Amino acid sequence: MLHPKTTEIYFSLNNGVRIPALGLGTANPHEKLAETKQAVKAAIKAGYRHIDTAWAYETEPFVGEAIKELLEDGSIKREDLFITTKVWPVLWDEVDRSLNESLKALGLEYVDLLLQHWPLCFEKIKDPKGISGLVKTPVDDSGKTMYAADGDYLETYKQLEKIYLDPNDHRVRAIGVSNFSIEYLERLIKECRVKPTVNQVETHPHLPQMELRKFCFMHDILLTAYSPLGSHGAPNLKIPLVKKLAEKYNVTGNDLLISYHIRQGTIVIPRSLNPVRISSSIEFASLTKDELQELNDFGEKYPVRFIDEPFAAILPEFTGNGPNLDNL
Amino acid sequence: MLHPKTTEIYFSLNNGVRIPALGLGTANPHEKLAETKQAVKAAIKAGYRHIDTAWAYETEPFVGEAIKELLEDGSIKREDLFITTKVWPVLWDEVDRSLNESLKALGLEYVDLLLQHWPLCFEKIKDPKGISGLVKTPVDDSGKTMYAADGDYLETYKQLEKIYLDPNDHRVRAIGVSNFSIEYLERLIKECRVKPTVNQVETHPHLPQMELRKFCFMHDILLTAYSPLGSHGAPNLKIPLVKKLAEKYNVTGNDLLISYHIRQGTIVIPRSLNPVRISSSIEFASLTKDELQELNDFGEKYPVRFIDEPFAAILPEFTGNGPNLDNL
Ligand SMILES: NC(=O)C1=CN([C@@H]2O[C@H](COP(=O)(O)OP(=O)(O)OC[C@H]3O[C@@H](n4cnc5c(N)ncnc54)[C@H](OP(=O)(O)O)[C@@H]3O)[C@@H](O)[C@H]2O)C=CC1
Ligand SMILES: NC(=O)C1=CN([C@@H]2O[C@H](COP(=O)(O)OP(=O)(O)OC[C@H]3O[C@@H](n4cnc5c(N)ncnc54)[C@H](OP(=O)(O)O)[C@@H]3O)[C@@H](O)[C@H]2O)C=CC1
Repeated sequence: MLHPKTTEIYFSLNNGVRIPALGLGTANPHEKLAETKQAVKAAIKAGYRHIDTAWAYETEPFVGEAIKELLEDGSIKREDLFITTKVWPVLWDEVDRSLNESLKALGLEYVDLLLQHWPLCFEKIKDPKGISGLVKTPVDDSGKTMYAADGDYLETYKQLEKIYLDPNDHRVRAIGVSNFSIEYLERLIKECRVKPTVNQVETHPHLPQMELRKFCFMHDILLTAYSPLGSHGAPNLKIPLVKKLAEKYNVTGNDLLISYHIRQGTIVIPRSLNPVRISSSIEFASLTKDELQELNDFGEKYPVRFIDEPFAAILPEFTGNGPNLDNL
Repeated sequence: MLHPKTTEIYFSLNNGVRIPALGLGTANPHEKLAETKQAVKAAIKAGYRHIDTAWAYETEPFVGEAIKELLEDGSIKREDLFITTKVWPVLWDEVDRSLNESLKALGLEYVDLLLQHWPLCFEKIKDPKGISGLVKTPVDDSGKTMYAADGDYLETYKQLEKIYLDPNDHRVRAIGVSNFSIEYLERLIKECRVKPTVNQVETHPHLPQMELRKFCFMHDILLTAYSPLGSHGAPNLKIPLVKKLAEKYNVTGNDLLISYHIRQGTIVIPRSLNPVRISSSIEFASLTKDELQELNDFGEKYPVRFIDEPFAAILPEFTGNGPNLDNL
């Protein structure tokens, strides 16, 4: 049939390393953490060569088990895959520890990309039933987030740079950030040495993020789009214009919402636990400038930020109140 | 601006190795062999990751020198590149020798793809001014091509398999063929062991080669399209519908004649010595099923086979009479 599939497209990071434009997202519900394994296996067999995970997801062990099985049966080699993981704000000042923990969970010797997950620092609160004996997102009795006082979010990135630049340390192939604003990127660029290869952020037709895209392009940073379907229940499939363009280019809604990013040179990581959904939705709809313009217009007009949890409220672009339901 | 660029697309061979869909062709005029070096350097800086060459082109040393310079100044690593070369019919029964000669000329330890250039065997005629002391295409006093009588073209492919399957031999990563008909591929599949990863053939809107495409797809072989612009003088840019579709998708004629193949899952290797032409023509026109249909209609209606030299005449698909000028 017709090519490229979205599994066949590769963008270049600013250190010359290639990344598959399309990745599998694995921030799956706590109730279904084990189902990640089959989703990853299904993704790779359908041609995905990029898996996105994180220390905070609790899915690393299941991504690792899927990879181990495909390695062992000869379906894939390690060098064929691109694995991304992230350092959570609770370990903002212990990056070495986070990476080693992620490596142990994944059953891997290296990751391709290591991200600072948030420009945030959390206090370390003990919980034996938490991740690595720690509360994920600590709050006090009032219900507000416990940030590390005198914690600098840029300390995380500095620790990333050290590991990335150590010539006898082979644990990462690239570093980056997630949920950084233009202002935070500017501070990083001023104060740090290594240009982040990616800034991973929420974006899609309901949040086109034009300014950030422009900025990152100007400064040699690729966007990775998270929650491209709008997270729980994939509300972005129910946008009329999406349904319309999907129809024209003979693709599924998932395909179109994937292609919206890849067309603009944005890496994209839709999440699914559904093997047949993962497998089918690998078609490319090569949107016109004008069609992109329409899609972007829509998001300007009806902005919805689905990922805006309370812990993020202290950051300029975030409210902590979650999505504006009215714009749906 | 818009993605993918044709430099960003990768297809998968039947042994799991990825190949960039777009390659630089290097069958340059004997008068301009040296200019290949700058063309390869320009291709790679523009993002090409695939170079196509051959023992018979006399351009291997210049491809090698280009690569060596980009390796030395740190613009590329060897593992980033895909290099194809071929065994010419004069060495049909000396593949080890041809490979080693190619490796020496290229200044390389391995190639990614090694192809049988033609389903043909030539007599070895000495000429000190020829390639490796031999006449490239021997013709007798009557002007007839000197084929090795009692030479079986499939001996060449058998010698390819031996090297490809030797586990202590790392000189190749894939083997294939070029200029094979369906009948020849069928005989190969019946009598051999390794399925060719590619069959490299002339194809483009003036020679759609629908039947071969269908066959290779059914049998797990990718097509690589050679002479996609119609060879000397790039006559294929002058086709009206090609000029029309280029206009619509806002790309150049080269882009469109490139996109024609990539869209159908065909690897393509346009040749140029022009640095600005190579650099600009990396856009993708994602042709509709219908537009493909139109282009294919045109070639079925107006077949022109531009590569059809006398030596090829004994092969049932070829005439030896060169292109039918009438169909232009
Ligand atoms: N850097 C960061 O701070 C963040 C990063 N991310 C990353 O990005 C990834 C993607 O984002 P995510 O937040 O998961 O949300 P997505 O936009 O990818 O949406 C995922 C949901 O859509 C559903 N869905 C998919 N296809 C369909 C369909 N055809 N019909 C109906 N429902 C469908 C899926 O359910 P189903 O399984 O049944 O198909 C899934 O629950 C994450 O997994 C994570 O890796 C996410 C959030 C924050
Ligand atoms: N397997 C086999 O038996 C064969 C394989 N091949 C392979 O395929 C490659 C490509 O095929 P090839 O035969 O070279 O022919 P092509 O179809 O690629 O055409 C090449 C010619 O087109 C010209 N050209 C490119 N762009 C333009 C333009 N915009 N305007 C005008 N002219 C243009 C080039 O000149 P310029 O440099 O000035 O731009 C060049 O002379 C070969 O180099 C070789 O690697 C080729 C023949 C046989």
